[PDB]
Amino acid sequence: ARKVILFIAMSIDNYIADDQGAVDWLEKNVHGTESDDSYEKMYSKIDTVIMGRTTYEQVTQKLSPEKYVYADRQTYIVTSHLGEDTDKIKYWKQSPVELVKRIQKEKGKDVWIVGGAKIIDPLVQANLIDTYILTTVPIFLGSGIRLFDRLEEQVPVRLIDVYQKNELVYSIYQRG
Amino acid sequence: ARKVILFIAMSIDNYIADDQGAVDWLEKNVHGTESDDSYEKMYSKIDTVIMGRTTYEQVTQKLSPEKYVYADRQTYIVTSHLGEDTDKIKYWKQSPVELVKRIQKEKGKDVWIVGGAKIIDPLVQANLIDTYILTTVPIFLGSGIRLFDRLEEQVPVRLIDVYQKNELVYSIYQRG
Repeated sequence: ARKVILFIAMSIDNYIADDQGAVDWLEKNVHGTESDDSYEKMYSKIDTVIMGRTTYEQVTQKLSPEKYVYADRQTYIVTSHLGEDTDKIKYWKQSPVELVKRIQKEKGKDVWIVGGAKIIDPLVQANLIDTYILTTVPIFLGSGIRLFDRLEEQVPVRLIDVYQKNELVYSIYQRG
Repeated sequence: ARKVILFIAMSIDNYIADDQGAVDWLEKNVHGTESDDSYEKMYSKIDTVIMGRTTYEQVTQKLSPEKYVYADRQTYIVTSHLGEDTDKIKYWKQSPVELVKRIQKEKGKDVWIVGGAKIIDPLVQANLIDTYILTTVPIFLGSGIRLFDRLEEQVPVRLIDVYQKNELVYSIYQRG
């Protein structure tokens, strides 16, 4: 099966960025220099990334230093904006839930839901995430963009594992 | 020094109770029967509990089956209600921050901040919590009473430890 994965960092108070969409205060609050392999491990298992228009713009600008960081995967951009599709990038004007259900009926590997909250929240509400890798950073941010603001459904999950690297808590949950 | 401790359970989405103030869906989502000693350990170190009027009423009714569960400690009830003080219970009409600063200048042991969010949030904003024992339950609640809703200050903390019992994540942070 094509597993749907959420791998994201957030503050103790469940903010993923500040007011501006900046992540620098989350990055500032890592304590230590030890390696973690969650990202490389997850990334090796996916063939597809799904994200909204703002996250796409942020990643292409701020994260990609020499070319688009996820050029080596299939990208869906879930947006009402009418962009130009390519062999590697597809603009999706329907709901994220409809995208994920269609993908799951297709041949392939795993799928990473990158962000933002408008993409992620409906997929959790729909119980369509298979694996949650949630990284808590040792900071109360006090304001900003909150993830899981108000899902309006109970979604029970199961704890697979938990550990700490550089004072970050890595919590790994699975769909019940 | 008199350390100020927060020991509370919440969902992945940072809810501490439902809409009604009920905690039964958090309790329902524990998976396993192994013992944990965090509560007894913390409780042994305190001489004082501080809580708001609703939490006091809930604990005296729902948690105390044969007499007030925290009768063996000094209780502060932070409320504008004019209750009747006793040798073991004191009604505090000023801010929770003023209470904690005064207590800290006095002789004694540690202090537990029980709840609710109106008591806890200002104390975190003020950086007055020394130890955080935060227990995440494997559930998105989707609505209810949220803790750390909007502290409006950055509060960096340090991860002391993290572990799992019965699929609950116990994260222990210390004041920076």
